[PDB]
Amino acid sequence: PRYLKGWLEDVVQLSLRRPSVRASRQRPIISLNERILEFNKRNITAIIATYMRKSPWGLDVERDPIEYAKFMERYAVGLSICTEEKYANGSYETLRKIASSVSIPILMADFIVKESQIDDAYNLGADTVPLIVKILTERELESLLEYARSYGMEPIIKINDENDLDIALRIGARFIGICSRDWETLEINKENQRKLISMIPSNVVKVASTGISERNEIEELRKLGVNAFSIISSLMRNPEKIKELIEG
Repeated sequence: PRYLKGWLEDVVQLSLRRPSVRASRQRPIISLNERILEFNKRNITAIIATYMRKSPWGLDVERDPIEYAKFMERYAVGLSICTEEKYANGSYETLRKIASSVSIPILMADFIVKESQIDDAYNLGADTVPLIVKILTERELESLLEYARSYGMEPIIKINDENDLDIALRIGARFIGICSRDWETLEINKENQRKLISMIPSNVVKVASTGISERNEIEELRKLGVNAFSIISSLMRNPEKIKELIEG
């Protein structure tokens, strides 16, 4: 990984030490990026709902992962299951549990820094992983991306600025997540996010991290060409909100 500071450095170093799992996967990969494109042709708003117990920006929810997932299975284009242990209180077992209970695409949300965590995602039933430009070197990014594709996963390349976008395009990204929040400091810049979005080629499947406000952003960003929307806190706090966000 790149040299980092503060919580981000701690979590990366933790992730490098993450014990790998052994399991034999119980389904073929369901493509998240392809289901998003199909939602688009069907005019169905495509929302990625995320299960996340805790976050560095203060989120703190205890709720049943399976009931949450079973509910979300009806509405979400995919589920994002946070599997990071220290800051998110996530776990691999959780992912495993959810992956067996639902038949929609699953993203394993974690700081992927080594190949065994890709092994882990695959074995536990996840369909895809994020790859974060800010934490990985260029070499690591193209290599981990090749590695995940060798399973049949199309990872989502996470970007937070123009340089991130340059790199993601240069490595052959086809599935990009535009973050509003900076990973290092936890600051949100919706303007910069809109700016990045207008710079992405049309044939790239685009997910914007969205939250504060919602609905308004969804119509606006969708017009900017965004394909799907990743939402965390508001849906952890009130799952039935996804219904409203998809419909009028």
